[PDB]
Amino acid sequence: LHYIGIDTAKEKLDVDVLRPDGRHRTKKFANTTKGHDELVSWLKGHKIDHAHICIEATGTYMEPVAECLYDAGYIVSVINPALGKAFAQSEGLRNKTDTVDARMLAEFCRQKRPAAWEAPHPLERALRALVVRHQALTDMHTQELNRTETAREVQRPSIDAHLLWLEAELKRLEKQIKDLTDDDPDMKHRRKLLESIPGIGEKTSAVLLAYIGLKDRFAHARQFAAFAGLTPRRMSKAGHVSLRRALYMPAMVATSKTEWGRAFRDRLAANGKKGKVILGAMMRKLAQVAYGVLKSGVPFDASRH
Amino acid sequence: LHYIGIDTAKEKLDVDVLRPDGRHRTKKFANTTKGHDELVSWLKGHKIDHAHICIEATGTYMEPVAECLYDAGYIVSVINPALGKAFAQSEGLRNKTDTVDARMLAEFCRQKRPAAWEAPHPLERALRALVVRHQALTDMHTQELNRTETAREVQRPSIDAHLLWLEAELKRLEKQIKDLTDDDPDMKHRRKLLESIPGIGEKTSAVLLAYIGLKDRFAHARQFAAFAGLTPRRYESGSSVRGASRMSKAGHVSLRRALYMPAMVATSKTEWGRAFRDRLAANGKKGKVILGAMMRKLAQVAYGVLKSGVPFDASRH
Amino acid sequence: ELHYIGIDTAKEKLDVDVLRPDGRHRTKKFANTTKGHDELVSWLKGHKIDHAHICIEATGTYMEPVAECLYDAGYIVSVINPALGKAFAQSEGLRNKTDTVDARMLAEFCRQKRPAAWEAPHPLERALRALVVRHQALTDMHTQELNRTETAREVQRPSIDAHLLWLEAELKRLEKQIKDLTDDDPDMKHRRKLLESIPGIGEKTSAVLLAYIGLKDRFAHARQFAAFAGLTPRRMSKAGHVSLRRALYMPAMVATSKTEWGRAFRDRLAANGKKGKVILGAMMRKLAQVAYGVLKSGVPFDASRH
Amino acid sequence: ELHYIGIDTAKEKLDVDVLRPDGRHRTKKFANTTKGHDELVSWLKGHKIDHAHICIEATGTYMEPVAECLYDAGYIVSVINPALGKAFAQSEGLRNKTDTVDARMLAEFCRQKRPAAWEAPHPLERALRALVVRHQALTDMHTQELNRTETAREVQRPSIDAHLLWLEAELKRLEKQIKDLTDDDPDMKHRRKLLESIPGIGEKTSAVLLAYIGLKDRFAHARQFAAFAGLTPRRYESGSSVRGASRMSKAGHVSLRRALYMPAMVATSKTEWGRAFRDRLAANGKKGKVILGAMMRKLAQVAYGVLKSGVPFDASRH
RNA sequence: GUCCGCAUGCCGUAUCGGGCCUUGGGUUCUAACCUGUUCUGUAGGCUUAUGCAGCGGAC
RNA sequence: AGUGAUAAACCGGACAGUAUCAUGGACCGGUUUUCCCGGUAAUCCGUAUUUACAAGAUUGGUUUCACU
DNA sequence: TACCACCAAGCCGCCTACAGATGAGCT
DNA sequence: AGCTCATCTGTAGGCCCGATGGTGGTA
DNA sequence: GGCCATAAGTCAATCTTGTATTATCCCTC
DNA sequence: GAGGGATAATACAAGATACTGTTATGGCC
Ligand SMILES: [Mg+2]
Ligand SMILES: [Mg+2]
Repeated sequence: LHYIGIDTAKEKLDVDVLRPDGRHRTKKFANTTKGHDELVSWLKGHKIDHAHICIEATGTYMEPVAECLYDAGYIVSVINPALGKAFAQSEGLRNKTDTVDARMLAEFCRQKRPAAWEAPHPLERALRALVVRHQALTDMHTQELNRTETAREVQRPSIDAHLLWLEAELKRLEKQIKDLTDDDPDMKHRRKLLESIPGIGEKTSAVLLAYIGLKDRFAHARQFAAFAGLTPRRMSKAGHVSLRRALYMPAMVATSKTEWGRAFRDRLAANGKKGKVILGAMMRKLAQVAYGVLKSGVPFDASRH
Repeated sequence: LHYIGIDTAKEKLDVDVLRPDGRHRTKKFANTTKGHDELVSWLKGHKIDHAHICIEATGTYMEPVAECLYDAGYIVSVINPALGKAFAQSEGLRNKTDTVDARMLAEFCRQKRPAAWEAPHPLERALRALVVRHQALTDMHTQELNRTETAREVQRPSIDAHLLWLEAELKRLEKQIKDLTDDDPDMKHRRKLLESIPGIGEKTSAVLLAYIGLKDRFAHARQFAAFAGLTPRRYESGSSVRGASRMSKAGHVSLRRALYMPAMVATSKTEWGRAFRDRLAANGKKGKVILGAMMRKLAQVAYGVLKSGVPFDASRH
Repeated sequence: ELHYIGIDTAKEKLDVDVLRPDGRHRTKKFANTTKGHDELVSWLKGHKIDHAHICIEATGTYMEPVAECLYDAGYIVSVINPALGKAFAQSEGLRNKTDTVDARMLAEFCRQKRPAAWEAPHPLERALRALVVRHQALTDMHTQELNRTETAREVQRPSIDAHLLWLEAELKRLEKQIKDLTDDDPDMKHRRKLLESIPGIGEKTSAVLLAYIGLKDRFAHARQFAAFAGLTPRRMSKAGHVSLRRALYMPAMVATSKTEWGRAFRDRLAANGKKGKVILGAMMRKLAQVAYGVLKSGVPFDASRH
Repeated sequence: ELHYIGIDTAKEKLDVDVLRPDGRHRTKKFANTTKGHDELVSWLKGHKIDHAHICIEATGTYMEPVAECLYDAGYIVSVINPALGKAFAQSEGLRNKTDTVDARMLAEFCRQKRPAAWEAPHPLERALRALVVRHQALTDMHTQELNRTETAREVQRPSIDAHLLWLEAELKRLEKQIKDLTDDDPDMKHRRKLLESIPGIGEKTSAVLLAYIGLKDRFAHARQFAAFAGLTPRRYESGSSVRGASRMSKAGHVSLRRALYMPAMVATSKTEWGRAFRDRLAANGKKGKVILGAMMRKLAQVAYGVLKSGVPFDASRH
C-alpha cells in the first residue's frame, strides 16, 4: 500500500508518493481533465495499483481529481484543512510551500489512516446547492430591508424594485426545492418526517435534509449534533455555519409555541440558565432529535420527551 | 451665550443647557416633528435667543433636529463622534468609556467652540444619495460575480439572472446621476473640469462632486486631502521615538475608496502620472506606497482645478 | 493678561509655545540644561511675560528641572498626566505628532482645561520616596535570585548564594537609612508611629504610605487617596501608582487573617458571598482609606470606628 | 515486541501510560522521587517490558531525573518539545474535551511518530551550559543597574554604584571559571580555539556556541544548526494567491539567537568576509537589520561548519 | 426641606517573577548561492461614582 | 480500560447585517522664526475599500444502561 | 525576648520619554 | 592595555513552578 | 381556509484556496 | 468612427456612533 499526498491549487497539483520502502516520488500536474488522466497514467506507470490518497478540502478545486481517483479505484480521503495545519505543527515544520504540504499530507495519511471519502449522490449535491443559493438571496434581501430604514427618498425606488425581484426569486427557488424533494420518493418521505417535529417547517426541513443526505452516514444522533458545531467544549462552533444558523429561529419557535419545547425551556430555566443559553441547548436538541426521527422512520412522538 | 448639548437616539432626545452663570437646565424630548417644536419653544420660553448647540453625528436620526435648530437661527455644530469619546478621556483618567451624555457635549461646546454646521443644498444631498446607492449596487454585483467562479451548475441560472438585473439597474442610476448634473449649470461645468484630469472619468467625478459640493467649503486643497484621510501620519518624539509614516485614514472612507483605481490608471497610463511614479520609485518607494501618494495628489489636484476654474493643464506638473 | 505656555520635553531639547491673550503664538527651542533654562526665563521676560500658566507633561525626570526653574521664576506650572494629553490631542482632531505640534497642543490644553497647579515636593518627601522605590527594586532582584535556587544547577549555586547574601545586607542598610530619615524629622516620626498603630501595617508598609501621602494633607477626601493608588473599581481601575497598590496586598492578607477588625470585615463580605481575592482587593482599598484617615485625625488607630 | 510509553510529569508525581502491542493499556502513578523511579523500573520489569520507547515532554528540571533513570535502564527515551504535544492533540480531533496533553496522548504520539532518541548530556557539557546561562543572567542584571544610573536620584546612587562593582567582579570571576573549564578538557580547548578563529567570534560567543553544539557533532548539516537556533527564514506560499513575507522563524533557542547579534554587527562592519556579504545584499534592496539577521544565520552555519571541518577558519572559502 | 462633615455601608479577583525545550525550504547541494528586522531592558506621571444610602452637625 | 445502545439526563450566549461622521505636518513670498498677512494643481513625509469580497471542509464530552 | 508558619490563588494599564550587549581595529 | 562604533517600527511556540509582609503563636 | 405577531438579544471557531473595482490605451468591425 | 478587452497595484497592523432580520406556530379574521 502506497501513501499519496496531493496539495491542490486552481491551476496545478503537487503530488507526493510515499513508497512502502520509504523513498518518495514527486511530480507536478495541471489541475484539468487532461492533467487528471496524466496523473492516473503516471501512478499506473510506476505500478501503483493500491494506494491511500490524502487531500485537503480546498474550495471546490480538489473535487474533480478526488472523483477521478475514486473512479480509478483508490482510497481517497478529503481531510479537514484544520487537522492538516495542526499536524504540520506536530511535525515541527518550519516552512509552508506546495511541495512541503504535499509531503506532509502523505505522512498524515500514513500515521493517522483517515476515513475514506465518498462522492455525494447527485440529488444531494443538487439539494445542497439550492439550499446554499436560497440562504445567499435571503441575506441579500435582509441587507436591502435594513436600508429602507434610513433610505433617502431618491434611493427608495431603487431599493423597492430590488426587493420585489429578490422576493420573486426566493419564491422560485422554494418551488425548485419542493419539486426536487417531491420527485425522489425517499426525500419526499424523509422531509415529511422532519416536518412532523414541532418547530421544524418547510425551510428548516430542506436545510436539515441537505446536510443529513439520503443514507444514514452518521452512526449516532449525537454525531450529527457535533457535525453542526452545536456541542459544548461555550459551543465548539466546529461545523457548518449554514446548518447551525438555520436552527436558531426554529429553536425560538419550539421553546415558546410548542408543548415539548416549553417543557425543555422550563426545566433549564429552573436550573438557572439565560435566554440564549437555553436557545443554544435547544438548537443542539433539534439537531439530535431530527436525526433520531429519521432513523426511527416514524413521525415525531412527543411522549419520548 | 448659552452652550447646549443634545444626546440623540432614534426615539428620544436628551438636552442639557449650560447657562453663563453655570447652572444647568435639562429636559428630555421625543425625536419627532412635535418633539422638535417643543424644544424650540422651551428654549425661547427661558429667553434663550443666542446659543451654540453641539450634536454628535450618529446618523440620519439627528439630522431633522439639527435642521430644525438651524432654521430657528441658533449656531449648530455637528461633531465627529470619535472626538466626543476622546474629549471624555481628556476630562479624567477614570471616566466611563461607553457614554457621552448631553452634559459632556455642553462642555465640549464651551471649551472648543467648534465650527458651525451648514445644512447641505437639496441638490448636493440628492447627488450624494445616488452615488452612495451606485456603490452599494456595485458591491452586490461584485459578490454575485465572485460566485460565478465556483458556482454549481444548478445555481448558475439564478446568479446569471441577478447579474443582468444589477447591470441594468447600475446603468439606470448612472443616467439618473448624469441627468442631475446636466440640469444644473454649476454642476455641469464643475463635472467637466474634473473629467479633464487624466485618470478621472465619469464615476470618479460624480463621487468628487458629492463631497466637494457646490460651494468651496475648504480654504486649501491640502485640507481636502486631509478630509479624505489620505495625508501621511507623522509620529515623532525626542530622539528615541521614530514611528513609520503611514496613511492616516482619518477621513471619509467613500472618498478614499473611490480614488485607488484612478490612482492606478494615472501612474500607469498617463504622462503626468508616470512622471510622479518614476520620481518616487527612484527615491525608493514601493508600488502600493506610490499609489497611496497618487491618491492624495488626485484629491489635491481635483480641488485645485475646481478653484482655478480652468481645465487641467499639464504644464503645471 | 495671562499667557498660556506649552512645553514638550526631550532629554536634550525643549520646545516652547507661548499663546498670547490676543491669540497669536511665539515659539522657540532651548537646550534642556541649566544654561538653557536661564535663556528661557530671560526670553519670556524679553517678551514682557510676568503672568503665565505653564503646562508640561510628565516625561520621565527630564522635565523636573525646568518645572522647578519656572516655579521659582513665579509662573504657574501644571505637570499633567500624559495619558490626558494624548486624549486631548485626539479630541482636537490632530493628524500628526511632532515636538512642535505637541508644544502647541499643550498651550491649548492649558487654556481650555485650566489644570490644577503643581507644587514641588519637600526634599524629605523626595528623599523618602527615592529610598522606598530603591528598596522595592532590590526586593524584586532578591526575589529573582530566590526563584533561581529552586531549579539551580549545583555549579550555579555558589554564585546565587553569594548574591543573596549581598542583597540581604544591602536591604538592611536601606531599611536603616529610611528609619534614620523618618526619625530626624519630628513630623514624619509622629506620622509613621500613627500608621504602624493600624493592625496589618508594619515598618515596611508605613514608609511606603508615608512616601506617597507626604508631609502635608494634599488629599481632600479618603477615596481620593484610594483612587490615587488605583484601588477604586470602575474591575479595579489600575489607574494609579502601582508601587503603592503593590505594597498593600500582603498587609491586607494578614489583616483579614489575623486581626479582629480585619476578620470582622472579611466575615461581613463572606456573608454576602464574595471570593477570596475580592475581599483582599476590598481590604487594600480600606487600608488605604484608613491610613489617610488616621493621619488626618492625628490620634492612634481606634478599632471602635470599624 | 516494542511497547510505547507516555509519562506526564509534575513536580511531585508521575503518571505513566503503557501501550501494549495488542492495544490494551496499563496505567500506574508514581512519586517523582529516587524511590519512585526505582519503583517504576521494577514495575516495567514486572510486566516483562524489556524493549520500550518512552515519550516525555520537556517541561524543565523535574523531568530530567526520570529520563536519566529510564535511559540507564536501557529503554529508548524521547524528550519532546511541548509545543509539538499540543499540536498533536489538535491533529487528533476538531473538538477535543481539553487542550491538555496526558500520558495516554504521549504514548500515541510515540507510536505514530517514533521520535528521535534523547541522549543524556556529558557532565562537562552540562556544567558549561549552566555557567554560560548564569553569565547571561548577571549581564542582564548589570544592564538593569546601568540604565538606572542614568536617571537615578543622588540618594540612590551609592547603592547602584555598589551593586555595579559587585556584578562586574562576579562576571569577571565567572568568565575565568568558564575559561578554566574549557582549558582543562583537551577536546573543548581545541574546539573553542577553532570557533575563535572565525572573524567576528570572540571569547563570549565561543563559550555560548560550545554550550549548544557540544563535544560531538549531533547535526548532520550546518543548516540544521541554524534552524536549531531559530535563525532560518520561514516561507509562507500556497497556489497563486497566498504569498506571505519571509521572516526569521524564531523557532529555536533564544540564548543562541541573543548571543550572535553583536558578532553579526562586528562581522558586517569590521571584517573582510562580512563586509563582502553585507555589500552584496546591500546591492539588492536589503535593509540594515535584514542584513544583520542574515549574518547571524551565516555565523551559526559557519561556526558548525568550521568545527565539523576540524581545521581553523579558511577565508578562501568565502 | 436644604447645605456640609465621614477612618461609615454598597461596588473592589494585587504585583513581581523563575526555569526548561526547538536537527529549514529551494539550488549550481551543505563553512557556497536565493529566501532573513536580535535579545532584552530603564525611569516618571495617576486627587472620590460621594452615585445612592445611612449617621452627625447647622439653618 | 474496551465494546454495544441512546429522539433520555448533565454541559450549550446562533447567524447575517445596515446607515452615518472626518477642513494635515508643512512648504513658497512679505513681517524679517512660528504666529499673522498673501500664495500652494509644486517639493518632502503615504501599503485603497478605518474588517474589499467569494467558495469549500467539520461524525461530542460525560452520566445511566447492558456485556468483557 | 527572638524565631517561625501562615493567609490569597494565578484572570487583563494608560501614557511620555530613554538605554545595553560584543569584537576588531585604532590609539 | 583602553576606547570607539557598527543596528533602528512591531509581530515565534509551549510546559513546569515561586515570593512579597505582619502578626499571633511558639521556643 | 388565509394572514399577522411573537419568541431571543454584551462579549470571542479553525483552516485551505480564489477574485473586483475604473479609465485610458489599443485593436477590431 | 463606436464596442469590447487588458491592464495597472499586493504582508498586516493601528477611529467612532446610531440601529435591524431570520422562521413556524397559534392565535386572529
Ligand atoms: Mg494546501
Ligand atoms: Mg511629549
